[PDB]
Amino acid sequence: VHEFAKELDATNISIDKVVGAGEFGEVCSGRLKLPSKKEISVAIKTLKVGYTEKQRRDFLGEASIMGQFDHPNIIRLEGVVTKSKPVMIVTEYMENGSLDSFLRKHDAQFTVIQLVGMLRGIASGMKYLSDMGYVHRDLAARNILINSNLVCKVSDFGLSRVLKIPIRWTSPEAIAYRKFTSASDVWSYGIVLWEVMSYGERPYWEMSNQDVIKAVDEGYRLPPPMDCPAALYQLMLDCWQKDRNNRPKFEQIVSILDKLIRNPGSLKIITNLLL
Ligand SMILES: CCCCn1c(-c2c(C)ccc3[nH]ncc23)cn2c3c(=O)[nH]c(=O)n(C)c3nc12
Repeated sequence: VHEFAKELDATNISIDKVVGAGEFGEVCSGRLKLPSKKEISVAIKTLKVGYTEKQRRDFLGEASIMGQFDHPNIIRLEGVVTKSKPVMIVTEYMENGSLDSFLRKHDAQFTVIQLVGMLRGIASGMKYLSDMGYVHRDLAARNILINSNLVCKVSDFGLSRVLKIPIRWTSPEAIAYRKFTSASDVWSYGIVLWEVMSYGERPYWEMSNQDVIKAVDEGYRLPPPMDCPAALYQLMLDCWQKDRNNRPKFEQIVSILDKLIRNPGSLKIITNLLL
């Protein structure tokens, strides 16, 4: 674990607020003093008191993975505290929290270009993740964090693996026989793209799991979010191709969004499951 995660000294960490509760213990905010004396805001995940040895391994397991990525669109690990208690994972602070809950508070309040900027960041981070040989397997708006400048970053590597499961975000073939590839992450990205353009609407609403699985398999797809640019809806559909080999690669997705960011006059054509 200390291969990719530097041990931090607890005296350099101030805790200034309990901000949430994770799968493993509280999540807080605070500050970290770096060796250069610079002070930065950080998110701090704590491991619950009474943790079993297993929980400790899983908890720090996420840090070992996170510590492998250094990219502007992947949550940055600052380090871990293990030589004292509570055990902690320290990451950069994202002032605007989870992307889905953020967008829900701002229904229709952003411009197409702003939403596309968010989406470009996510794709860029996923491009790097897939470049590194990892499948995320849990790519969803709730696992994207957004900072004070609207920069979006991939997080939560709990289910991530080198090359249970959230049914709504998982590709047909991964649901069918656990075929997880980068192309199954591209499927998830398509769902994320839908979440963004829908400002945090839940994928497939409250349909039963059984029906989500069946409908998608039969070729049904989420419908165009209100006022969704045709270009972006078609990108969802491309991400949701039945043949995984026909989905774009994250590199192509980045390229597509980069173009849309340029001529927003592309975005002027505007568009129950669709067959
Ligand atoms: C996907 C989010 C899981 C919990 N987590 C982590 C985090 C931490 C601290 C350690 C490992 C992690 N893996 N993935 C995230 C993560 C950092 N943050 C923040 C945050 O920085 N700002 C905020 O406003 N909120 C709400 C935050 N919530 C978290």
